[PDB]
Amino acid sequence: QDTDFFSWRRTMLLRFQRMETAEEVYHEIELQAQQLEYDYYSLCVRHPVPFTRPKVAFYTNYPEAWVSYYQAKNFLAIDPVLNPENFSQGHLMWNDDLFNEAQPLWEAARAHGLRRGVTQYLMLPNRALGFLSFSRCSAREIPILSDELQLKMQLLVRESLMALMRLNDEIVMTPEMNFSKREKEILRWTAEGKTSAEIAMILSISENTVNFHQKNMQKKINAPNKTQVACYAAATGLIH
Amino acid sequence: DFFSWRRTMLLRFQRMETAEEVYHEIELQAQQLEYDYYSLCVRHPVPFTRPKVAFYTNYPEAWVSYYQAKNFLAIDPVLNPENFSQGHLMWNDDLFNEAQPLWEAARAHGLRRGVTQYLMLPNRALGFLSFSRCSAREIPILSDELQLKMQLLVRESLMALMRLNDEIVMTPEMNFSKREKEILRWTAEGKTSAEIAMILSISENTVNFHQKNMQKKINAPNKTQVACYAAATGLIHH
Ligand SMILES: CCCC(=O)CC(=O)N[C@H]1CCOC1=O
Ligand SMILES: CCCC(=O)CC(=O)N[C@H]1CCOC1=O
Repeated sequence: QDTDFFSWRRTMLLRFQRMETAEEVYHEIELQAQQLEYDYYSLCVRHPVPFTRPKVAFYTNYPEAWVSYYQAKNFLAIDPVLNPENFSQGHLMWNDDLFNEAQPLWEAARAHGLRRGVTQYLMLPNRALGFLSFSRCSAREIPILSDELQLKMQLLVRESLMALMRLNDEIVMTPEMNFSKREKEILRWTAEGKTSAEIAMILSISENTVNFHQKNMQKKINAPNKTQVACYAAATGLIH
Repeated sequence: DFFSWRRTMLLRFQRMETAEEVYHEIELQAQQLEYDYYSLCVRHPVPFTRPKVAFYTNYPEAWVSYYQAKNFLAIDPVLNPENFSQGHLMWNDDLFNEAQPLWEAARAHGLRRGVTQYLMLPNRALGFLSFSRCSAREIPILSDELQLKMQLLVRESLMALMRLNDEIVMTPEMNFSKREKEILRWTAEGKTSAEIAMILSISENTVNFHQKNMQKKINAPNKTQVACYAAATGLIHH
């Protein structure tokens, strides 16, 4: 069983690498969640921007009654399952003590039929945090162990979100920034604190064009000034 | 039986209290895998034009000195994520086609075979673990188990080094107050000092004092560099 995991990995990588539809990824998440005796799955992504109220997108086969309930009560703001501080090796076991500061969410979950669950998370190249949760409606498997699950989940989180990025799904995709290589170079220098006057000296071009590219750079994102553009670029790693 | 290796390593690294213990454990694990030398390198996300790079290795002092003198960090393919797949890289001749001088100097100093694993850290820093041997003896391992074994080693060692605030992995220190970071978040949204003053209901003078004080402890020209560095390291959305 040490070997059939390694091959499982290789099929999985190949499956996910060559998937051409978003609905195929979620399909595979669902297939695997079932093979592992979980009824419900949930794939959640926290974006790095906007800095003040960053967007959160999700996809789940949860009972819609609970989804509607979950949103209505604003449970996202207090769900420990979406807090990386609570994880270990990117893994998290649901238990009663975990919901010590969010009692309303936990019993409400019990009431809707979510008794046991597990969550895996990782960070993506666009700096967005992705969270995959599994849940079942039978009391079971409290002490998991279960190292193969963690590893199975480790992979299922990564490649699905990796597949979804290749497919430009907005659940995972950050704001589009197709900049000329020259335009991006000026940004690296803007983030270093250089004035258009100062940037002009080093790159040997007119200050008229520096100011021109900046506004053109701001066009394709529609930001007020050079500061927001640099920060969005830096927050996503486009500039490094 | 591997899962037991996984679990022991996790226990080891979680209970480490010292940096030399992290580097010692790396040294052992590299040697159990029939590798002589290890090298742990970290490229920080900032500054944007000349990003900071620190490393720690048990390479021969002679080779390390030569490597630095010829400025090989600037052209090392082993430190270029584009050459990786699933975060893994086996060293081969074609890899150094655009850095033959490095490869030739490396062979001359006794580095015959090697392999590298990398990941991104929570501060967006890129960590690189390399193993290398002077033997080949071209060797026997299921590459899949190696990749997985190395994946754990890169991760847990650097996370351990972060708990210990080791200088190799800790970014330039930026201890900002919760108030200071609120102002940064708003600066990053493109807000002027006046608008931040209204939103937080404090004087533009205190906005500016906080603004100048953050620039003091970072040695920054203006508020733009401070905001971008903060965004680039995740100080704002940790
Ligand atoms: C839309 C669901 C939000 C999540 O993706 C996180 C999650 O699944 N949390 C669990 C915890 C208990 O109830 C949940 O929904
Ligand atoms: C300590 C030297 C810089 C590195 O950490 C990267 C590295 O391991 N480079 C290998 C590859 C060939 O030359 C080396 O020493």
